Amino acid sequence: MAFPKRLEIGGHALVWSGDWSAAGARKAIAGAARAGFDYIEIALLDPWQIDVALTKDLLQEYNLRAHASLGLSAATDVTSTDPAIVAKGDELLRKATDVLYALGGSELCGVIYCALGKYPGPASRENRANSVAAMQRLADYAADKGINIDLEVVNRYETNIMNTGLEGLAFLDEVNRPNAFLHLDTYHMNIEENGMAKSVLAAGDRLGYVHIGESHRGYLGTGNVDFASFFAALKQIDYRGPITFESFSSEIVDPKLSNTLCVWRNLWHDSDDLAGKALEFIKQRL
Amino acid sequence: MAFPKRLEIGGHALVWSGDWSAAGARKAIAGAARAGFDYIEIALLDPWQIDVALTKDLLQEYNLRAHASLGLSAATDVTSTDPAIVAKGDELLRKATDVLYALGGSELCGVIYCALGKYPGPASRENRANSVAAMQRLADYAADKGINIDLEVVNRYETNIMNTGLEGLAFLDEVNRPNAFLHLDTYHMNIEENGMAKSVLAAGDRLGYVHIGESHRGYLGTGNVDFASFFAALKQIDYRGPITFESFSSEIVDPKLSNTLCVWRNLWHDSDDLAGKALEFIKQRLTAIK
Ligand SMILES: O=C(CO)[C@@H](O)[C@H](O)[C@H](O)CO
Ligand SMILES: O=C(CO)[C@@H](O)[C@H](O)[C@H](O)CO
Ligand SMILES: [Mn+2]
Ligand SMILES: [Mn+2]
Repeated sequence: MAFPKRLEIGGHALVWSGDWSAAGARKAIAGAARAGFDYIEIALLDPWQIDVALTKDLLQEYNLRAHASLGLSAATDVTSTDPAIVAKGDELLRKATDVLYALGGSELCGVIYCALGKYPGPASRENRANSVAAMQRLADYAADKGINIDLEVVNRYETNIMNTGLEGLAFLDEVNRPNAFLHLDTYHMNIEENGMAKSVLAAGDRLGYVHIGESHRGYLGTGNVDFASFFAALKQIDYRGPITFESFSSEIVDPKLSNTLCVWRNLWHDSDDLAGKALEFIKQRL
Repeated sequence: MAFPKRLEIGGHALVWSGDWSAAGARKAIAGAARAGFDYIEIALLDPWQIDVALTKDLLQEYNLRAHASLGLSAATDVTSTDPAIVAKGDELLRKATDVLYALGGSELCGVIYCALGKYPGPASRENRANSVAAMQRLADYAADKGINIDLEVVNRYETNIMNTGLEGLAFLDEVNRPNAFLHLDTYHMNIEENGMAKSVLAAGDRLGYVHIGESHRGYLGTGNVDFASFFAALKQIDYRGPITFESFSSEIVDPKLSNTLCVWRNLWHDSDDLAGKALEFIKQRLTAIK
């Protein structure tokens, strides 16, 4: 079975903090709460680094919910033809699920099905088969802990496995798990999709998670994304799931994410101004 | 001085051919000619590969003009803190210029100012200064051969040096050469620009070259690019320069370029259909009285 989802608006941690130190965690949770988000999305690329007790304390202090996203790396790539590397991926994904479970969360999303970043060539049948089997194992592990997994479709420079919602849905057909969902991100859609509606309408109840990012990943409404068409499509399918505002500036750097995402430019410096305008922007389109 | 530019529409070689063998050169030049393009843009990532005499004969046979684009690689990266790698870059750029000159061409464009692809971190002041100095030396070499150079602004995953038109213009001011121009590409703009007009309007006469690519680099008008604003901008600055249709499908693969551009998807397989529809699309928006 799937676990409950609700329409709720979140902020990604990199809007506020490049780390999850006591100070970094507080800055991000306080920032999301101040802006009036329902949840913070924690970037769990190293799930062993996060102090669960400290994080639970901060979420209670600020009356805030948490979901988690991550990308794997070459060392943890579940697409790998090296079985030791796939096993390191399974291990990281189980640890991320355990952290989310300890925080009382219900959603593990993002690039959980491969290494986030540049592949040297196209995926083989083996790469894909390895990824599908890894997401079956992860879905089954998460199901015991009341957690849905949401497979984020990202652009060609960030994966060779799935670059469109339609490809994502075909992948999910092969996974065939009730608690495995599609995750769409307007920034990635802006590059790869034939308009901003087709993949949402095709996905229907299988769309489990949404990222809102401008074309340049900066202030919403200052770039090229057709948000009107995207939000109309969400209304058509009566979408009732997480919507995270996601934005990257050289102002706030995570050394293990920011260089992978090639965030060379400062698109903003005022985290509170950006987040506050992002939430208002999203609520207006709902 | 700058060298003459004209409003002309071209097709990128990779629409037809992944190499420049006799058969490959003919397929691309015949293809560009059959679609009704004014010129072919030859990908010179390895300028020592080109049979110049064969290519000159083909361009004459089909009454077609040629421009050239390229990207450097790690071994030829003019941003490098290794002077030996910068020297290899200078040498490749000179050879590309020599090929274009022999073919009677006037435009060397694309990612001529760094290695095309993913950088592991942001560019240092030294990376940028090395690139600027290299583009000055290239501009001066090209100027003796009647050639303009056009620095192609590309997205964050393909360079760390310049990702917007506005960044391109500041870099170009540091180069300070009259035959050096900004080169904008709607595919890259779709990621990095605040709308499709700002950089064009800011560039004015400094815009020397244009690439037309859909958001996904497939059929024009099947993606997300606001071409209406882009072409409105070109009209407002009375743009008079090359406009190349550029498209990448796994159907046609240059091993030197296709994997760097992460072309994982086949968005087309009929070169003539893609190129014919692209020319129609571009012509309509150039004459579009709006
Ligand atoms: O869109 C992206 C990456 O481009 C993020 O959503 C990614 O999944 C990362 O894991 C965030 O933590
Ligand atoms: O836009 C691009 C690369 O994404 C091409 O135009 C590139 O500059 C190269 O010069 C092609 O040969
Ligand atoms: Mn995202
Ligand atoms: Mn281009």
